[PDB]
Amino acid sequence: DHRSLKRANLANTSITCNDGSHAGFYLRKHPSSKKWIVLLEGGWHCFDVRSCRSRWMRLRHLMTSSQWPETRDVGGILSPHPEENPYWHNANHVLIPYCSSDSWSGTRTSWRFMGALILRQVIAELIPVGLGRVPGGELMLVGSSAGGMGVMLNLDRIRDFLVNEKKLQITVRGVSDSGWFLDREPYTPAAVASNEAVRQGWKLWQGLLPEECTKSYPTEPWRCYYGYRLYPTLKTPLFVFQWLFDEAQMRVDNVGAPVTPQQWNYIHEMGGALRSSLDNVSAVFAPSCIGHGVLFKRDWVNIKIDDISLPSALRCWEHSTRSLRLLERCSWPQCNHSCPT
Repeated sequence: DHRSLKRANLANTSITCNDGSHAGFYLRKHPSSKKWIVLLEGGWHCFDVRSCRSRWMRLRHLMTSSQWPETRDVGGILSPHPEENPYWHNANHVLIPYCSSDSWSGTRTSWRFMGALILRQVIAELIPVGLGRVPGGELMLVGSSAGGMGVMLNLDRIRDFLVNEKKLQITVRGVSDSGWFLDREPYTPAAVASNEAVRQGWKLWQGLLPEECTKSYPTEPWRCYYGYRLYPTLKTPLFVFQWLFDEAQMRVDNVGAPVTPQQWNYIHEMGGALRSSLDNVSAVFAPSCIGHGVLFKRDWVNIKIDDISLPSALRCWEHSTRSLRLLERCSWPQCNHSCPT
């Protein structure tokens, strides 16, 4: 199955990207495997008129399906080559592009925000094509950045859809890559407070949050857009990959391109808060490197912690969750021999 992933459409035509164009996915069916990797594409999001207008001027393709090619190649965990994907090269592979600008949480029908609806529809569409058709199947829902949040917000819903409504005999797991953000004091004041944007997003998107998390923040459910608040109520196994000096957290923290020691020291502390915010997490791989995203990259085999590579840690976690904390032990940017480029 070395061939590319192939575009497919959704039956329910009322499920749409931001601009009204139809959504869908890419598929590479494997002739015999019962394992599925479903990868949610990432980006950022837009939460009001100005930001959405601007995203439509600066990033049209993430709000519409018109520019989409008929096929996609994706490396890392959706690669069909064993050198690049030593444990999942022979599974069924699905890519869901991100055209809803809502961290895969929207249910609203100048724009539409159907993220959570898109995801539930794609999963519905995979059943007739073999997903959990045979007992002993497995679904790994994985995503990067906003895709990471997409996974955490829907993972419990999807397991409960498939194991309970649909009564399939399937093990369901999630992986969030680089989607674990913090609400903290920025380096310099920015136009809007982190928490106010999340609140507007929730309302604009009509965001569908998980109930067990919503119960623990009943005054303000939008808190569940943060990894570290979502996680303690999450029941389905979730593997968290996080660059301890993540670039997207730096943009959020409004640090600018670091050329001063005050900026670099703010970054050093930003890694320490990230690290601590992962205190609770049972399965985690967090190297002290500058970066954003990893699961889709050919380099994903190369990053190690204590000589344990990411695919190898992920494989071990799969083994032991058929029914694992690796944080870098030095604390400064680029102290890992194997940091990328």
